[PDB]
Amino acid sequence: SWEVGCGAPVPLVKCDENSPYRTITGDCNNRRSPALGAANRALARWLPAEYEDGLALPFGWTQRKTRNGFRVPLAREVSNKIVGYLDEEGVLDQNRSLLFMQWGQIVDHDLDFAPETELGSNEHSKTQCEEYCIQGDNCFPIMFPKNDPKLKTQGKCMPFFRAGFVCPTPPYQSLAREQINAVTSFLDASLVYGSEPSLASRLRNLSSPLGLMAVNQEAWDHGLAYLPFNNKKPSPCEFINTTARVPCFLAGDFRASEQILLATAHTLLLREHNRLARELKKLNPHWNGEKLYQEARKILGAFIQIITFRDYLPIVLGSEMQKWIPPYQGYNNSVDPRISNVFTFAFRFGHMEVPSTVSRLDENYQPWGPEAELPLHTLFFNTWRIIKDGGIDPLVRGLLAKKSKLMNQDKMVTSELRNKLFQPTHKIHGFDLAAINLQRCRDHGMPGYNSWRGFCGLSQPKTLKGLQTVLKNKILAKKLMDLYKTPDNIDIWIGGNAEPMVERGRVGPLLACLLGRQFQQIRDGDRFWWENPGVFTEKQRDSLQKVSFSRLICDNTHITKVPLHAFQANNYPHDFVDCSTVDKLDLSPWASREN
Ligand code: HEM
Ligand SMILES: *[C@@H]1O[C@H](CO)[C@@H](O[C@@H]2O[C@H](CO)[C@@H](O)[C@H](O)[C@H]2NC(C)=O)[C@H](O)[C@H]1NC(C)=O
Ligand SMILES: *[C@@H]1O[C@H](CO)[C@@H](O)[C@H](O)[C@H]1NC(C)=O
Ligand SMILES: *[C@@H]1O[C@H](CO)[C@@H](O)[C@H](O)[C@H]1NC(C)=O
Ligand SMILES: *[C@@H]1O[C@H](CO)[C@@H](O)[C@H](O)[C@H]1NC(C)=O
Ligand SMILES: [Ca+2]
Ligand SMILES: [Cl-]
Ligand SMILES: [K+]
Ligand SMILES: [Zn+2]
Ligand SMILES: [Zn+2]
Repeated sequence: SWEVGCGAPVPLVKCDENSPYRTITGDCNNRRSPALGAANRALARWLPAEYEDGLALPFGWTQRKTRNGFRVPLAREVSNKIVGYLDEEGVLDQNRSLLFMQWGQIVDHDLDFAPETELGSNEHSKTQCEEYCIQGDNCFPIMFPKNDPKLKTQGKCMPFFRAGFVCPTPPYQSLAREQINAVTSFLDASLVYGSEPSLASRLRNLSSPLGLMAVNQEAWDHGLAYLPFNNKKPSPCEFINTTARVPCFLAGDFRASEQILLATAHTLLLREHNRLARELKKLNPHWNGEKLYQEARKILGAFIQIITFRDYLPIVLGSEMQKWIPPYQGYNNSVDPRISNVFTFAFRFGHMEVPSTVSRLDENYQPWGPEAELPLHTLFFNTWRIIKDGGIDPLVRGLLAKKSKLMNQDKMVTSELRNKLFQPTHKIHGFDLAAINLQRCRDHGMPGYNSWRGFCGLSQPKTLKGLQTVLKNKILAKKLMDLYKTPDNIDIWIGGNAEPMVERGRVGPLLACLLGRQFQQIRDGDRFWWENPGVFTEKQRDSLQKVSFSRLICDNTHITKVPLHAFQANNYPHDFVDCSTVDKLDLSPWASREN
């Protein structure tokens, strides 16, 4: 509320109700309500927003005001007391590859983005936020608690800007502030193609009628394509090494260069689109560039859907997968396809799955040169290590043969993210993702832990002893009670991630319910779901069933040895097979003549 920094460009389109292709914006998916799931609309509210003043001020804004008669603890203080840890020894997930973590961030970026208020460029506002730590309007700074080492080294706060929100509309009657989702709620490879028509065009190769995506013209990975550079200045990717001066990539998603392995996955996905386009041109020489672009985009979309639902969700949801995502029963136009506000916090479980280092491995999956293993923080907004230090293959090998961090109640978020995060506007490896997540929960008017437990039909702990029983952890429950005083005030991000994981899963009960419900809606509410009859032919669906991440790697790198099950922990060579033994995508069912 209070209009400073609101709204988004929602362009009005007339719907082609008979197109066999998704729109870029996600409009026209639901025929009765064409905006359901589209980009640049409010996140859905599963529960009503909870603000300090009932409208827009987050809990923790006014020093006098309590939440249920208790002060809310500082975000940085929750992080210091509970989220940090020293010893990286034995922290690794023994049955999840690093690809497990990385695929999570990919799916998340496809589904939701809540961009920070653009106070504008040229800002004295940025100055009063970063330099003077002054709370007001969109500046909601993360204040350091007493004894914080960052007090001695950085200043009084980390700067923090409130998320974008819907503009008050001409009734202008009093409503709770609603944050915007800038990407399509559909699992539709929007992170490759864009959620905005203008960027979608700019990303395409329109010089040739071959339906390709634009590729870098200054740099090649032993003949394989790189994403184009984003030429917008100043560049955070240039800032982290001004000698090398390699800019950030330009992708369908603003966040693609945030860390080197995300950039890697974006590169693999772009290569696959061009491979699909080239193969379809061979099968159908009469097909034009639009047709080729849309058909490759339509396949890559299904690829993301199949990998997510067949390979990823089962090993996240474990025993709860069947309860929340039973067998598909066809498209239901009454299901809400939109991403909920709470989901964008629930999926941040992945921040406890990121380890402290990244490795480049050689063709024998051995340490690649003398600086093989690098600290994660050196790789935020880092494109020069790809362009000028061996391409993506050595990073992709590390994705296969290295492990995700395991979530640990005593070891939650590696110091690489908790103390050394780099933000694209700022100059320091000095931010705390855990403190930002907690601040952001409050920014977004999140109901509290016991609110969501109830939403999920779970018991709502009210005492120390009750919380100890939910967490199966005496000390964690005590630290939480000392900070929050009531489990009612525990911010959903820490509350959900504190719970011991469900059987065969990587999240606890509350997160299994919130994620499960959302992924059920993402499938059932999507008119272009790959299994919805008439989206693909039956023969095309038989072809699609054989896709794998292992094949993506074989088709789009010079790696010739890969595991069959890329998401579990895999050791070279015992667990790796030659690419020739891995099922391919049979494209003959897309062959199209007139006779
Ligand atoms: C750097 C960051 C990562 C890795 C080194 C990382 C990783 C993940 C994984 C693995 C996720 C899911 C399985 C995931 C989800 C979401 N993230 Fe997170 N992430 C890194 C950095 C960030 C930053 C910075 C943000 C924004 C924080 C803010 O509130 O201001 C962030 C957010 C999210 C998020 C909300 C929507 C989005 O931007 O993705 C997730 C669902 N991540 N990350
Ligand atoms: C757009 O597509 C065209 C045609 O495929 C690309 O052009 C060629 O690029 C390759 C690699 O640079 C060369 O080996 C060919 O000799 C080029 N052919 C022509 C017609 O010039 C072009 O580079 C693509 N553009 C972008 C930005 O990706
Ligand atoms: C790793 O997880 C997968 C889950 O589908 C399972 O098939 C495999 O046997 C597991 N390995 C373990 C638990 O060591
Ligand atoms: C910057 O990149 C160059 C090569 O371009 C390398 O030799 C140097 O170590 C890098 N510097 C930093 C600050 O990482
Ligand atoms: C479709 O959606 C609505 C709301 O989710 C639900 O009441 C109904 O049972 C569903 N119908 C079918 C046919 O699955
Ligand atoms: Ca999407
Ligand atoms: Cl919500
Ligand atoms: K992110
Ligand atoms: Zn090569
Ligand atoms: Zn700064």
